[PDB]
Amino acid sequence: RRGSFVEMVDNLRGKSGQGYYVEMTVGSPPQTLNILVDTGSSNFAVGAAPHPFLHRYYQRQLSSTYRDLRKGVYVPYTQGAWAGELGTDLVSIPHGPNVTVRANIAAITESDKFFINGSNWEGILGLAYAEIARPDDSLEPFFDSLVKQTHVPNLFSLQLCGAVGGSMIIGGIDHSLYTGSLWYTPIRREWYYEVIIVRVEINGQDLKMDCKEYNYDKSIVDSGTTNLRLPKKVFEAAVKSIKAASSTEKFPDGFWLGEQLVCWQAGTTPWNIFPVISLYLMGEVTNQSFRITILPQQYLRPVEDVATSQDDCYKFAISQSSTGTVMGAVIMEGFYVVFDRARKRIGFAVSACHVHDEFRTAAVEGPFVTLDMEDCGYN
Ligand SMILES: C[C@@H](NC(=O)c1cc(C(=O)OC[C@@](N)(CO)Cc2ccccc2)cc(N(C)S(C)(=O)=O)c1)c1ccc(F)cc1
Repeated sequence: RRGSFVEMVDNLRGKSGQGYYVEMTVGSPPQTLNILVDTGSSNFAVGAAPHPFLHRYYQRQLSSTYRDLRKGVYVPYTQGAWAGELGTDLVSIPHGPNVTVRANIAAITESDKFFINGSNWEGILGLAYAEIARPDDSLEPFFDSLVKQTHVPNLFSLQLCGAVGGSMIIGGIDHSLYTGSLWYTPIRREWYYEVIIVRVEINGQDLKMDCKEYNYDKSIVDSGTTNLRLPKKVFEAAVKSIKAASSTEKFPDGFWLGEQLVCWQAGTTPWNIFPVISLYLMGEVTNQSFRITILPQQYLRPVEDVATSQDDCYKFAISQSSTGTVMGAVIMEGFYVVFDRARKRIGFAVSACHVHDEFRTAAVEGPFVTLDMEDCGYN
């Protein structure tokens, strides 16, 4: 009910749908930058040269504590890619833990389709494990450095408030950020924050697919990915069920593919015609699962208005993927997500800031009985 972590509350911002970032100050004297909170990768990288989309950048020559690692780094993602030089410097998070650590920093000097115009962030904070760090797992991720050099508990939690702001509690959990109970799912393996989905429902209706399909390849949590990305087959079955569940109004095919937008007169969006979506996650006890349920307010994202007009345009934010399921902002904006690294688990609870209406709310409920959940994972 109280909050010893109060100063970290509301420490995140976003330029409405383009990424949640936190201020991080690197080097000496201080150089503060807006850094994208990303749980889908493991490199701490900051723009280090002028870019059209960058208002400011890291200037290594002005930092007396900067140390060159004399090694380059290249990082390509599903979307965008960048190249930089590796080094280390002192790093603190003003509205984060009260510590300063010497961390690895990749100075971004060149990039393609990575930075986002108007997003207001100039770097990325990869919060995932060393296994997926580039060039290799010997480049210690920022959080690993934090835990090794300080006594900050090995845990962080995220509250991404959609519509843009939120909180990144480092080293603990803050009760004012969620309601109800926290339900935990095992981190299957320490590389990406991999989890296991055992069941999927649309408006309470089971999609009825072997659970292996839901995590075909893998299922991860990535705060730096906009949508709820699903394996091809799952996406197709999900779209058909959602269409059938919202038949009171027809939409062009391109809407479901994210290629077309639909706009309603300001404040008229018929949220009620769209179904809620539930993902069941492996629990912490044998044959026990729990489910998280999002509303259309989460998977139907607002598109930067033409100029504050009377037209609310939306994009269907559930898309397909060829690299497994990716639970992005669409999922996270409905909940307070606890990345309990110490106990190799991720917790979910209803967010105190998720967008909902007077009829429905996002939810986290359990427990449920689910057999053979172990088989759901891809080997
Ligand atoms: C910041 C931005 N991310 C993207 O716009 C993005 C990134 C990646 C992606 O591949 O990201 C990989 C990465 N997250 C791994 O860590 C790195 C990354 C971060 C920022 C920009 C590009 C790539 C995939 C996709 N998709 C293909 S999508 C349309 O969502 O299906 C979108 C974003 C995140 C949270 C929000 F609330 C709104 C906007």
